Amino acid sequence: SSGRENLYFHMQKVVLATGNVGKVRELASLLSDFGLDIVAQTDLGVDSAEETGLTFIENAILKARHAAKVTALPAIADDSGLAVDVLGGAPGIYSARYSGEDATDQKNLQKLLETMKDVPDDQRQARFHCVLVYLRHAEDPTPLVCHGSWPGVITREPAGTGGFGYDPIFFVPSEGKTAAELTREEKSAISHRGQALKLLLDALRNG
Repeated sequence: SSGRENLYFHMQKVVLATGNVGKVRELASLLSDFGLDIVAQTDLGVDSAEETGLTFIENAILKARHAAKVTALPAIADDSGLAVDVLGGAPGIYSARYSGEDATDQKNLQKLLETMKDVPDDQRQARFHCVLVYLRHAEDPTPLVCHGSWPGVITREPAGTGGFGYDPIFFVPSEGKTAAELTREEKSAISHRGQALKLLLDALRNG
């Protein structure tokens, strides 16, 4: 249903609001078919935006807007995190810096375990979220939004050393293991980010 401006009708250069080489390579490859030439905001000299939002969507939009503004290019951005039902969605937008200053993945996951230590086994539901947005320009009032999510259950102990962040405490019942126990291909096939990318393909292809 999205309107014109997201695909070339030659190629349109689009900035991705990150400096992550792998994510750029990941999207560049996926959108090159649609004539989109994906480039990292860092390649273009953009510095990171202050992430002021109180939702994943607000953060994604702010990041896209800043990249678009500094480059005069259409922009794609995302924001992601872990939301635990019993904690009202926390860590939420504080996922990466949950344990305050000097946060690391391990201290963050340990803090979540501590916070959840008395939550009964059947009330430990959580979802990873990835919200991807695509803005035509800094002032576009109607960006495309693609929200992927992935449900699971928080463990009481870490298992696995793959992935990053809370993956060692995010159990996936359908797989009978945690996100850190999955291989990259396995995680990539079912994760919140995988789902958000799939959505991004569908919206552009369809209406």
